[PDB]
Amino acid sequence: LPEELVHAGWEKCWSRRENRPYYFNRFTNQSLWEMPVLGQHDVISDP
Repeated sequence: LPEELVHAGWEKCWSRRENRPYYFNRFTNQSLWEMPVLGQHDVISDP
């Protein structure tokens, strides 16, 4: 998890119920199981 993910609030942790590590967005309380993504892709914006 590079500063890119840590910026959004993502944080790797060990879920006891799942008995393994994963990802938890402390910002949206999200709970994934594999490194998430970010705006690293293209920028589809026309402000």
